[PDB]
Amino acid sequence: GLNKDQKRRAEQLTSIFENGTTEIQYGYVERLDDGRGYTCGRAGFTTATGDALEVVEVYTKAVPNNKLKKYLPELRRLAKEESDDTSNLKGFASAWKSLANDKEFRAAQDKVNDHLYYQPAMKRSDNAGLKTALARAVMYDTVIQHGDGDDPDSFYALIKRTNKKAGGSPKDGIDEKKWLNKFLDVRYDDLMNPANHDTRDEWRESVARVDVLRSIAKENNYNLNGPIHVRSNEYGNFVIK
Repeated sequence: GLNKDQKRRAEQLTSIFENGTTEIQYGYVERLDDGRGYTCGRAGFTTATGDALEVVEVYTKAVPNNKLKKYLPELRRLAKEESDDTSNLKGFASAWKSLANDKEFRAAQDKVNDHLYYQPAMKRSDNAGLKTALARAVMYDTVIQHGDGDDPDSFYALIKRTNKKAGGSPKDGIDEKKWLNKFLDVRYDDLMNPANHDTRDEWRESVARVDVLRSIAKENNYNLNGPIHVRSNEYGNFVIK
């Protein structure tokens, strides 16, 4: 996977793309009008998909009868219905934010992020024969935004479309740097014109992350060494140690 420094750098890149800061935002909650209900915490866990539900389940197992327990029935129904409804979540956004610096709540987010996003990203990277830290970091960011579902905008859909355009994966012998450039092209196209119309506005405004990642490739920094300087018209300027 990613070593300690590389994984941190990958996460600070994602943090810029999600929240405009290298400091991971565990307390973030916002309705983006992308069909996903509330988008929450470090991974943008959403109430329509079930992943915010998973955070609250994990937190509730660790800390019974916490301030978010009462939201489980509605979070469960929203996941079942794949629903954008936030009208039955009064107080949820404030309660989530109030736990931004809580050790157990952050740990629950880290656990769900590891299980739903980091480990699947590293597994699919292994399946594709990816060897570079930068390519693995791109996969990690991709699954966080696109999800690991079966839909045409999903992480694995992008991998398969890239493999077809490139004539194979790096495991098949395709040059990994060329493959990753094609992957970034495929992801850009998906963000500009996703199959899911609900997410068009938000994803079109996120395409700059593709160029930030490509700029790392163009510096030939495939090991994701630091410091990294991000210079983005959309996001601003950042240093990542």
